[PDB]
Amino acid sequence: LGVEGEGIWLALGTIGMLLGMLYFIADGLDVQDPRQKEFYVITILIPAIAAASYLSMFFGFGLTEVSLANGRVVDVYWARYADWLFTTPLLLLDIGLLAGASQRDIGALVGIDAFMIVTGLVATLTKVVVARYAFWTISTISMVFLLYYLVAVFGEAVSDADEDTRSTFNALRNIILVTWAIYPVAWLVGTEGLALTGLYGETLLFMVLDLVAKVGFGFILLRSRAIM
Amino acid sequence: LGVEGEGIWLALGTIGMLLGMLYFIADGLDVQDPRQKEFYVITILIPAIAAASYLSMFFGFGLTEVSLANGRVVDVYWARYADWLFTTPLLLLDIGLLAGASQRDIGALVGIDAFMIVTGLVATLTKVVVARYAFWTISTISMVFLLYYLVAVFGEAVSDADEDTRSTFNALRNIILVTWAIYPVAWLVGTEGLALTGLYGETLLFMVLDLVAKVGFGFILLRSRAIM
Amino acid sequence: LGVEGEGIWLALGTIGMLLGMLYFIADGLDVQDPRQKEFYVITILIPAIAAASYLSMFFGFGLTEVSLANGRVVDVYWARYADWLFTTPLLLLDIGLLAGASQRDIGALVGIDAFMIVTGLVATLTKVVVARYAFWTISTISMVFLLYYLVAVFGEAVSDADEDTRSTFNALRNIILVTWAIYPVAWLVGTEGLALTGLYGETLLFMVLDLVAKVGFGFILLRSRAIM
Ligand SMILES: CCCCCCCC/C=C\CCCCCCCC(=O)OC[C@@H](O)CO
Ligand SMILES: CCCCCCCC/C=C\CCCCCCCC(=O)OC[C@@H](O)CO
Ligand SMILES: CCCCCCCC/C=C\CCCCCCCC(=O)OC[C@@H](O)CO
Ligand SMILES: CCCCCCCC/C=C\CCCCCCCC(=O)OC[C@H](O)CO
Ligand SMILES: CCCCCCCC/C=C\CCCCCCCC(=O)OC[C@H](O)CO
Ligand SMILES: CCCCCCCC/C=C\CCCCCCCC(=O)OC[C@H](O)CO
Ligand SMILES: CCCCCCCC/C=C\CCCCCCCC(=O)OC[C@H](O)CO
Ligand SMILES: CCCCCCCC/C=C\CCCCCCCC(=O)OC[C@H](O)CO
Ligand SMILES: CCCCCCCC/C=C\CCCCCCCC(=O)OC[C@H](O)CO
Ligand SMILES: *C/C=C(C)/C=C/C=C(C)/C=C/C1=C(C)CCCC1(C)C
Ligand SMILES: *C/C=C(C)/C=C/C=C(C)/C=C/C1=C(C)CCCC1(C)C
Ligand SMILES: *C/C=C(C)/C=C/C=C(C)/C=C/C1=C(C)CCCC1(C)C
Repeated sequence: LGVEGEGIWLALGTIGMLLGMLYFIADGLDVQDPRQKEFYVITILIPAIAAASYLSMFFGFGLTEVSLANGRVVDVYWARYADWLFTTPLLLLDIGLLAGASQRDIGALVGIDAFMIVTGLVATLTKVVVARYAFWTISTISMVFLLYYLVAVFGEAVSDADEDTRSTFNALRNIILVTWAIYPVAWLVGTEGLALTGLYGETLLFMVLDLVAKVGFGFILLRSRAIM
Repeated sequence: LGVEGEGIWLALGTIGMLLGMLYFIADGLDVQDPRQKEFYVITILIPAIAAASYLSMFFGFGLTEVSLANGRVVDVYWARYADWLFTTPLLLLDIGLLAGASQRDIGALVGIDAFMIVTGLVATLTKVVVARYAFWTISTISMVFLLYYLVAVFGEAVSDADEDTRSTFNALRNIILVTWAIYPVAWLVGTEGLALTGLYGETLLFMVLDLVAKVGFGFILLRSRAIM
Repeated sequence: LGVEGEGIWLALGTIGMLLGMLYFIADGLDVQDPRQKEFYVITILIPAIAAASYLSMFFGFGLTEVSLANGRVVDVYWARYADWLFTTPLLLLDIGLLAGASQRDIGALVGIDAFMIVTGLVATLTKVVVARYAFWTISTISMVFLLYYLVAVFGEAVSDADEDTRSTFNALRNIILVTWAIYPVAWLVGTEGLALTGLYGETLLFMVLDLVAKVGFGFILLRSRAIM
């Protein structure tokens, strides 16, 4: 249900995340390697958070209307940003730990990533049209260089790891590059920006992206000898 | 004194936390070993935070009305969640340091704890009746993990410590086990859930639990020779 | 431009922060020593955050009305507190890293700093007049501790460092001591407190303080031989 029938995607996202979280738990039962276990904890928590936020959005909790100075009324599922505020740093930690990056470097990218999500939230909530696009631009600039440092910095951290770890890192990095880069596009073309698609199309697109960025990513990470 | 007299518990809550804080400050005046001091810092901050939360609640800040879809109007003190979001990980850090658990395992427990509290916040704030109980169930499920992992994982980390540390950990763990487990019962029987009792009684329940879970917990910890 | 023309300071503050972060970036293009690089990252993020917050206030997001219990209405720029909740701990990390303070010492100061900002936010948002001043007092007391522990505990940690590190620390410490201590005065005299001045003058004062506490501080830190 929802405002425009977009609830079907909120329900399926809820289910997709829960099934991924559950697979990950059953797959991690017979691991007691402390470092391997850490990868399971992180990678289970991520779709747990998302499942919870997707369910709250299904029930209408993360949903607010914003009347823009435009007169337009935007149906904002703000609970997304609550989800992303924690899971995108957890995702960055996950791949940082695989790459063997330093704590300096991981914290640097999480700080960058947080700035990306919070300026995206301001873009999403502010009523001043120019500010919405001003902050979407601010946020997209931070994403571009987050992705650059992810490639340049974590890439060089892993450059001295074994070949299985570098290859798992390359796959995970690639999932992030293609999948995360589309989020600002969905915001732009969905109802919070140019409104090229409705709340239904926009919610479907974030569902596909979230499921790939979390369950797809987690599956590839947890199935890789690199973490053993 | 509040909406339905509960101000008395908020006031006495304030005073007990503040007195607990002041005691802990007084008792750690000439502590200089870094590790012992760490315990004092954590264990002083915990009632500092709760005291501030109770005071804000006493004054009516952090009180909200929530109109449920069934027409019931619930007087929700949401400031508790602000408190718990920070004191419950600090409590977990406090006993994890005692147990000598890895920062992996404390972060793991802190992650489940945060999930517990925020899903509790959603259950308390959402208007949809079924969603309230849905998120109460996800949060209680997370609390069962947390406690299992508290007992299982911190217990094994404290198994190689001296005997005063093991016994101090056992005491503290039992305080968490008993008192923490009653919070979901409190929510369920109080005005946010089945309304078996009213906000006055529900507030009394939480005050008692907070004071045990923080001042009494902190008393047992700081008084122990295991912290030297 | 804003409520009372104070928007001029929000724009100049925006541009001032932006230009400080651009200077810092330009300054650190060829830094590759990790410790040196960490100082740059933190000290770039700080004005980046202040710039985004100032911009959002300029566009009126994070502006809100708070109507007190006595009928007075306060134009509350609450986005300040979102800015301060993150940049004041980063500033503490910066100088605590400079001072070679332990992670225990830094976390302690950051915990006190976080309490200072949140009780400041309560003071600013609460409607009960007595409460605003009670939480301003609470917040200011925490600041006195913070500044004291900064002087004592970071000063003690830097006491073993070389001549340029101590000297750089002293200058940074003194910037913190004089500039930070003026914020509660600004709150007290501005529209949040006694309203001796209005939002215009209040916003000018916070602008000057932020720029000195962030760009000025950043300049002194990043130009110092100590971080080499
Ligand atoms: C009105 C909204 C304005 C924007 C608010 C944005 C707030 C979020 C921004 C940043 C929060 C994340 C801070 C992240 C802080 C990272 C600091 C760091 O790099 O430390 C390295 C050391 O730990 C190594 O030992
Ligand atoms: C009735 C008022 C209730 C709220 C105020 C009471 C709670 C806060 C009291 C004072 C504000 C400062 C809190 C500061 C809490 C941080 C812990 C600390 O400073 O420890 C430093 C040393 O003592 C360690 O040995
Ligand atoms: C005009 C108001 C908005 C001002 C900010 C807009 C653009 C902010 C840009 C980035 C914000 C993210 C936090 C900045 C985080 C920088 C981390 C870093 O490693 O920096 C390296 C660079 O100096 C390149 O070598
Ligand atoms: C913005 C709020 C985010 C909330 C969501 C949590 C995000 C936590 C992720 C990284 C924290 C940085 C510390 C991560 C610790 C990883 C351990 C590690 O990286 O170990 C190698 C290092 O050399 C050992 O010091
Ligand atoms: C709403 C109120 C929020 C309040 C903020 C909540 C989050 C606190 C964050 C970090 C503190 C971590 C605990 C400190 C760990 C190190 C303590 C320490 O060891 O301090 C030793 C020093 O010598 C003497 O202070
Ligand atoms: C993200 C949801 C909000 C969470 C808000 C938390 C506020 C700070 C309180 C506890 C964090 C403790 C630090 C994280 C875990 C590290 C534990 C640690 O410091 O371990 C030290 C030990 O010496 C290693 O051997
Ligand atoms: C939309 C409203 C509903 C949203 C509900 C969810 C909100 C966030 C829940 C929990 C935060 C998780 C914070 C995780 C902090 C880091 C934990 C961690 O890093 O754990 C692994 C460790 O590194 C090695 O074992
Ligand atoms: C009012 C009741 C509300 C519901 C709350 C119910 C209690 C919480 C549930 C599970 C935690 C207890 C887990 C017990 C099993 C852990 C012990 C164990 O199996 O292993 C111990 C380990 O070996 C030692 O180091
Ligand atoms: C309600 C708010 C709750 C509190 C929110 C605070 C947010 C702080 C954000 C960034 C600063 C993170 C500072 C982390 C400091 C860790 C200590 C450390 O890194 O120590 C290094 C060690 O000494 C080797 O040099
Ligand atoms: C699990 C969730 C993930 C991986 C979400 C990532 C989200 C983003 C990369 C969002 C980016 C955005 C911007 C860069 C522009 C402003 C709009 C956002 C927040 C959608
Ligand atoms: C100092 C405060 C403490 C120790 C509070 C801990 C609180 C909880 C364990 C609360 C848990 C809850 C549930 C498990 C179900 C959802 C309702 C809550 C948030 C009360
Ligand atoms: C870069 C931002 C800085 C340096 C902000 C500093 C802010 C403070 C030191 C805040 C002080 C306050 C109190 C101590 C009293 C209550 C009002 C506050 C929050 C302004």
